[PDB]
Amino acid sequence: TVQMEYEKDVKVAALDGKKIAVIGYGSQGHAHAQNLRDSGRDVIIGVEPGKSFDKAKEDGFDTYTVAEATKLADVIMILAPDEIQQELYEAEIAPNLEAGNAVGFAHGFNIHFEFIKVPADVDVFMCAPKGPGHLVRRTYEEGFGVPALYAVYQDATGNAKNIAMDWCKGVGAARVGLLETTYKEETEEDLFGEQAVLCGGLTALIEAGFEVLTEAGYAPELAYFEVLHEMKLIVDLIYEGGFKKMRQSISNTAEYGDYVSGPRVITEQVKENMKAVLADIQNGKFANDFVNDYKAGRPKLTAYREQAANLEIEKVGAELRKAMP
Amino acid sequence: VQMEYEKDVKVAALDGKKIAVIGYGSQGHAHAQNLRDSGRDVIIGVEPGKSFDKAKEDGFDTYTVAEATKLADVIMILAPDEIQQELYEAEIAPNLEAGNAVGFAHGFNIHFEFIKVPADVDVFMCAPKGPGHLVRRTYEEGFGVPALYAVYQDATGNAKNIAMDWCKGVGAARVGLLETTYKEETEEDLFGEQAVLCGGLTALIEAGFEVLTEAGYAPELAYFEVLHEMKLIVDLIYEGGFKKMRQSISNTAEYGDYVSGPRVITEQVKENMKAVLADIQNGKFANDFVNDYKAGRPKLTAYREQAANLEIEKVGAELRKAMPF
Repeated sequence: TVQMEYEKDVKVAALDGKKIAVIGYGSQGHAHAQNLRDSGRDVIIGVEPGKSFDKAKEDGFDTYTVAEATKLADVIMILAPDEIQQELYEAEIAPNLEAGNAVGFAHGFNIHFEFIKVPADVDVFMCAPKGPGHLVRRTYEEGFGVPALYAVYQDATGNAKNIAMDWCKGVGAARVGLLETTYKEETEEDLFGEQAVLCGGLTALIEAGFEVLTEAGYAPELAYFEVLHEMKLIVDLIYEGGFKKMRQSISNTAEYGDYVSGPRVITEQVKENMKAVLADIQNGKFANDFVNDYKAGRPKLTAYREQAANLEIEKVGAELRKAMP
Repeated sequence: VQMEYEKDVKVAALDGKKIAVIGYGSQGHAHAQNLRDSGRDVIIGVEPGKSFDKAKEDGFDTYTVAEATKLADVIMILAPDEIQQELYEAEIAPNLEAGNAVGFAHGFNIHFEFIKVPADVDVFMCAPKGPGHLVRRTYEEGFGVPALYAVYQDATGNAKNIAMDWCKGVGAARVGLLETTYKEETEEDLFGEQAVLCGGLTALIEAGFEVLTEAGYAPELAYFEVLHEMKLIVDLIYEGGFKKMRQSISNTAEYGDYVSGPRVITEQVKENMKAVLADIQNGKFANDFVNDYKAGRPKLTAYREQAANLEIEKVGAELRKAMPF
């Protein structure tokens, strides 16, 4: 069991008096740093020279290099892409850590799969808002926020959980709901969800439907609406009220078709396919494949991206979206 | 096929026409209210009284289905697919006159020939791609929902102009119209909802949820990873296709999408979809749906009760209760 937690469950204001460095100033970094400052926390930014550096000083943040920001900080939150974190950590963060420091991530990939090992006299925590940077910043400004997972990988000080929860509170997530997890569970469920369902499964399902229709001789423009455009309405309904609300709102013909045909398409064998996807997440195979592709100059990602640029549903879709305000 | 707009509606074919909307659910109310706002002469045909009264309250001349038809030049049937044949035979057909026009928002009954309209009467379709609530709402905002239009039989020579002018009257021509046939609209619409939008999607999500919970992961967290976070992804696809979605997610998620999507949705799944399409084309699904209705909805009953006991539905309801927005 696990109960959702809120501001009243943040027992200790553990970020009190802490010097906070956010590493990276992309959308994610910006949202965290800005939210914490508005909450009333001492935030500085650690990023390599460039546009983000300049914008960081434009926004009024004491901006330093990654190495120096880590030197100054009690709490260091690393918000950079997974594939560059190991290099960045080893070269700029690790030599500038001190005992009793705390290092945070928003996703557990590098820590869980042990591409990064933080010294054992240093806390490692996680606050993982379930939203993109701009939504994390915006909802905070509007007065609430985006819900989040929190976790602790290693607790050297005894303060790590309180730091994680206070970070969550500081970025607005505690205003709407928190769920405690582990680094292992967050990492494996997050990878599995996006691969089997949210991104991989979904786009593949859409593409397969589009192919069946267009290959059967139906017009691609019309197929676009029937497998893609109208999905927003459906998912918005599920988001708000689950399968129940969605199926109430659609016609009984559609509802009946849902019940009857859903299981013909997504079968036991498909569920087995998902189990194989989960297995390669648990055993480290996917993680190694991704890092290896990155190290090799992204050749698989390159081929995937150029292929996806040439999909008929993507060309037709671009034209149709152009033709609609 | 090219997208068409208000400028492509040559003739205001609904000019001087007495219009009856049959049915006053969300669909009926949306069409009727939009057309009245567009200045059309609209009456309502519906049984007493829990729809009849709401119609009268809204200020419509409201009659029985039989009497509304008798008065009307154009009759739009906006009742559940499964009850249209009975309603048409008993109340509508006896009150048609040559040169009348009968419309539908979905081609189910006409295409599968559960209903046969006399050869001196036009049969047209305007099929907005959204629920009634949405069709009315967007209209009030000075916007609209895109629509398909089609003609099944054209006795007067005016059927296409009638269909397009209906589309225009309900606000659809403000955003975009696509011409189709009754056959392609019916078959593509049934296939999309069954294989992808509703059936495929809910089954995909449920399978993901099962895999996670059966592997020992917490269901609260599984809810977010296969359902809650899907809205963000689909909003991105709605706005900019697979391309925009995959630009916006992490490179880790994007790579996982490309690699695991095809592992889950395979050639065999595509074959499963082809079987779904076939049972739509050959009329087997249509007969199954109507036969379930005639038998007192026993399959729908069992399906609905099973769906109410889904763990993802119970957990999701409790989680959505714990979250405001």
